[PDB]
Amino acid sequence: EFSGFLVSFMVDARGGAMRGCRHNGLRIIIPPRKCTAPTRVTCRLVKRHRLATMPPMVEGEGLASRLIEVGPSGAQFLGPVIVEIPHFAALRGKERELVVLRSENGDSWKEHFCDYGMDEVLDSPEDLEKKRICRIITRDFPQYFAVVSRIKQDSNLIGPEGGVLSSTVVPQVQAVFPEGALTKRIRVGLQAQPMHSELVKKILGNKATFSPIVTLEPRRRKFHKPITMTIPVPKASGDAPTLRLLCSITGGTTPAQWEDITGTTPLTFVNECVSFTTNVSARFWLIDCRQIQESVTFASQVYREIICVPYMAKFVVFAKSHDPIEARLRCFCMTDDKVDKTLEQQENFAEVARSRDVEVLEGKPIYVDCFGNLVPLTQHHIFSFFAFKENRLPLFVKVRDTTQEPCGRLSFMKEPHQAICNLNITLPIYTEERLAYIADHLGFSWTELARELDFTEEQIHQIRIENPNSLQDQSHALLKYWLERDGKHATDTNLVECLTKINRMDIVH
Repeated sequence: EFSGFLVSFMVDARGGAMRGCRHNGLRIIIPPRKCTAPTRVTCRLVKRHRLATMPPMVEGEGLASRLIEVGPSGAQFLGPVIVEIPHFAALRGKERELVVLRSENGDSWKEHFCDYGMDEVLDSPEDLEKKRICRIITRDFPQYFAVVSRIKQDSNLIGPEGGVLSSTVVPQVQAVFPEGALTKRIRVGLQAQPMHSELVKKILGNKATFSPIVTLEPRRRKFHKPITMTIPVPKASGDAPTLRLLCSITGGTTPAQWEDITGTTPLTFVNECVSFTTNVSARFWLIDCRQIQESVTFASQVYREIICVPYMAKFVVFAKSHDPIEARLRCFCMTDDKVDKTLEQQENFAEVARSRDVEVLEGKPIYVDCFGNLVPLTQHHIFSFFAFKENRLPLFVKVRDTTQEPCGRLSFMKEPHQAICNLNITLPIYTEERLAYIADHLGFSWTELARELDFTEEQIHQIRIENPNSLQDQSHALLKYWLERDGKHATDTNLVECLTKINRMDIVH
């Protein structure tokens, strides 16, 4: 449900500060004279992958950190206090920003704002960015804080008088609201997500280039007068027959659907920018490509990739030497936030490698290959990365040449090209009727057990097909395959470990 209490200490008028007990970056500072009575200040991270109500997020957004509970919820202070949270969003310079949300009662969410003599030292903006620490400044504690990664959003309150909304990240991007466009003062938002040639070229080659993706929020609203958009033309483009304007009008949490609206939208060219009008808030995107009939196809392939939130994660590899020739690897890709007990849950294994923080995309596949003096027993080896989740890949390997040290090299790749990261690894070295009873008590536990025993999902389906509509039949089949697959190394201690891990303590007896 929750992490352990990371921070918990008493504070009064004298103030106080304490760092979390797991990730050292986590820190809370209560300056002097911010309260007049003793107060127990606490902090925990919500470990559940979700609570009853998550912050509402749209395409291109994601939690930079697990939900933060700073207690006592409802506490107020005579002045701003400081809450520092390690995050794991890749911000790509100024392209993305963190936005802090809060929930008073755990039910609904809103954006957090707060206008603003101790021996504590605060990092400079640069230091914070370097260490990826989010500094939340607040005068009170909600039930929950959420830190959200999104494309930088410039916003302003615009009314009937009109106004102009300018991108701070791509200063040429612009939306001008004439007088009469709105009949009320409304907060409008503008985002511009730049392209990175490298990734586009890796998706499309030279078949197309793009402008920034320009999003006007709130999406899917009608204006009473035409809004005038300005967007820079794609890389090396300009006024050319290959230039097309795409628009997606979808709203809320539904996926973008790009459409070519060039034929119904007059375009004005000025200072290598394109200008045009729209009667609705939407997403706009300029594409320059050779085959203009493929515009949307090209745009959709790219979009599906670049909308995924980029996270900073680590690859960590664990190894056990099953016997003289065979060893077992467990590869993990995770946000190193110290909440999951994963890196301590690998009893029987040694850690053999650990990467630096590297950027990986939310939801995307990772392919793993093994070179040198280790060889996978095998199709491809694939798992996916999800932030704040245990992402795990078992690999059974063999020593290629026993006359050499049992070592090799693992590569982790975005596709089956420069790898996400490479890891050198060296291995640690190698020195029936009751299974029935156990099968008889697994029930729905058998699929979880299998996963803990390093069986693939394909193998799980396989056991089901061979043992239709019977938890018991499937349970027997699993353990029988286990005993075959593993032979001698399949003792009770292993089983007991996994059983305990899948909350079947009852069977341990």
